[PDB]
Amino acid sequence: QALLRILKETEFKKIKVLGSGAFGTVYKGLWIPEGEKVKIPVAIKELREPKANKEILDEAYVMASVDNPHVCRLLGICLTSTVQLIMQLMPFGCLLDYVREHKDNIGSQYLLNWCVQIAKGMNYLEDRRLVHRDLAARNVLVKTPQHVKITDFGLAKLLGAKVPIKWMALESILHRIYTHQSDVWSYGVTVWELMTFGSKPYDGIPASEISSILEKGERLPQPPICTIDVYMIMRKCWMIDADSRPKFRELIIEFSKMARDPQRYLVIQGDERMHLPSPTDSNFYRALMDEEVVDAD
Amino acid sequence: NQALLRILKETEFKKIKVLGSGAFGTVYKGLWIPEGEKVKIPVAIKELREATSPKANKEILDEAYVMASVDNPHVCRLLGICLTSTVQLIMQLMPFGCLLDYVREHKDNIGSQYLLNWCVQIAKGMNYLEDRRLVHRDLAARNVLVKTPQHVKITDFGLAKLLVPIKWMALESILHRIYTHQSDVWSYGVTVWELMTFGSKPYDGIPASEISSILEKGERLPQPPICTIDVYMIMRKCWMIDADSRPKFRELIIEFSKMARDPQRYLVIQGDERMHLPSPTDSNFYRALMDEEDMVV
Ligand SMILES: CC(C)n1c(Nc2ccccc2)nc2cnc(Nc3ccc(N4CCN(C)CC4)cc3)nc21
Ligand SMILES: Nc1ncnc2c1ncn2[C@@H]1O[C@H](COP(=O)(O)OP(=O)(O)NP(=O)(O)O)[C@@H](O)[C@H]1O
Ligand SMILES: [Cl-]
Ligand SMILES: [Mg+2]
Ligand SMILES: [Mg+2]
Ligand SMILES: [Mg+2]
Repeated sequence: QALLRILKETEFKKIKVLGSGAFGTVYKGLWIPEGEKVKIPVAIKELREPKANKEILDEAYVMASVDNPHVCRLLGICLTSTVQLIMQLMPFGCLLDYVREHKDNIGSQYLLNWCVQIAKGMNYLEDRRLVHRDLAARNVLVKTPQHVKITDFGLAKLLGAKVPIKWMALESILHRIYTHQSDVWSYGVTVWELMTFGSKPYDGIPASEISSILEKGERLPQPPICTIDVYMIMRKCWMIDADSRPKFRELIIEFSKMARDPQRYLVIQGDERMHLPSPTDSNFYRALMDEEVVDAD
Repeated sequence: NQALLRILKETEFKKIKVLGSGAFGTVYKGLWIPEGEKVKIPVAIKELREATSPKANKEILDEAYVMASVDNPHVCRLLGICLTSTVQLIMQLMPFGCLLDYVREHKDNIGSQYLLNWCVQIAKGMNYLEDRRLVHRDLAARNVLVKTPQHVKITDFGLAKLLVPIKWMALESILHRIYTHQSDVWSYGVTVWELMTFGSKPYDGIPASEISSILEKGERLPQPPICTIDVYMIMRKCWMIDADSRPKFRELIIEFSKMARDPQRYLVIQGDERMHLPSPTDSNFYRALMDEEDMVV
């Protein structure tokens, strides 16, 4: 309707590759409004290789209609040549790179608040009857360090089908069943990446072996900073019975409760000194970057 | 509320382009690097013409706290300060620049709906300052910024105090240095005359030294080609010698909003029928990219 701008190729230019994935290649780009002299930074995802434009368009309107602070909305599309998706540029990049970069400077407050925020966005997708199919720390963007957003839901659907075996629920691997509860298993793996500061899951276990190890009951290890209460939640996200798994709305509650007493739930050396921004600093960041957090008691 | 003003270290930002200059300083595009991050976030930096002492500096700060407390969608808020020997003011960057340049650059290509809506928005911003008992002292089309073509904001609030534009000034300001909300209304009327002439220079061909004399004799800026009598009478009433005979900003808001509901009745612009006016789709896209903030007839 009014939510998806159909772009002409003259309107924008791709400038520099920012990354790539199973579904396409992301560029930092510029939008040049017609009749204007300005160049506005955007991100453009050019999709890999099917579907008629009407169908892609139908799917694109859904992507354009998500409205939640923890979910990136599709802003515009250009489907003359390839399919190019236009979205807001996030100069901070993805949460996986961010946590690695900052592994010596991230506190329990940030970590548990990101868990809440990602659960909030996934709960929203579930409300909207939308299954992501590809949740991972690489798919969560940093708008500010205090504010992250899920991206790339439903690309899996749009393009059909680099398959992310190590994030997938057992049922998706064996029977290709994808549901909101399989997304819960990926959220579990995503929390595991965060709490290990960006470790690669099952590192040195070939992808082919994953179903077998899971079937035996093997799982990702307890990250050293995690108290057992944290680790128990991840293990619950990885139960064989989909329906046994927590629901996103429950994960929001549980992580929000931990975020109130964060040093009770995560043990980080020097954590007492890593806290959320002062009001002074927060007001500034928002003004510049986030015009669009749970504290300890 | 001190939390509204961020105090910055010289080391966290850099100047990268000159954007312009005025009677109070030079404005730069700059980049802010959050300490410990790799990102470069564009800002506007105004560096004052006057290097100052630690003493003068504390006067500056108390006024900076006021500038930073301004919270309204049509007035720019001061975000940050650096008290380098040369005082620097940090504020959000607007890629579209000032409204004076914008209406000159689009000079006979702007529709009545835009012109009337800018007049509403500037009066809304000034009314907010009047509510707070703050006087701008330097309103002019050069000190209105374009955030998007649909959303303008007054800038430079507080500067004139912190540290003259005769052709924008009320007679009583020229004669006696008296500045009040009603002298700001005089300046608003000149600002509107700027916009309605597409950026003509006021009293062109008349030296500044002679302005008070012509005002005293009852001479006023002339009726712009596009302005109907109803619109011109509003402007003239802003320039009554008796300050309390001038309109209030609250009345200006009402009158211009009324006009904005039937813009072709009040401005007569060749080709107005074919001018761009903004579809919901184009507004959602500008807002998502450039204008997230909580804010048109
Ligand atoms: C230069 C002035 C109008 N300015 C102040 N002023 C200011 C006042 C107090 C504190 C900080 C800034 N804040 C500003 C924030 N943003 C922008 N933006 C902007 C300005 C100019 C330009 N261009 C490109 C087109 N060229 C024809 C002319 C230069 C492009 C973007 N200007 C600002
Ligand atoms: N909107 C954006 N703003 C800034 N960076 C982005 C944006 N979108 C994507 N990126 C970057 O591009 C990288 C990869 O993009 P993407 O095409 O999503 O592949 P992926 O997410 O890494 N893997 P895949 O799970 O297969 O999609 C992300 O990890 C980010 O580093
Ligand atoms: Cl702008
Ligand atoms: Mg992708
Ligand atoms: Mg993706
Ligand atoms: Mg200015």
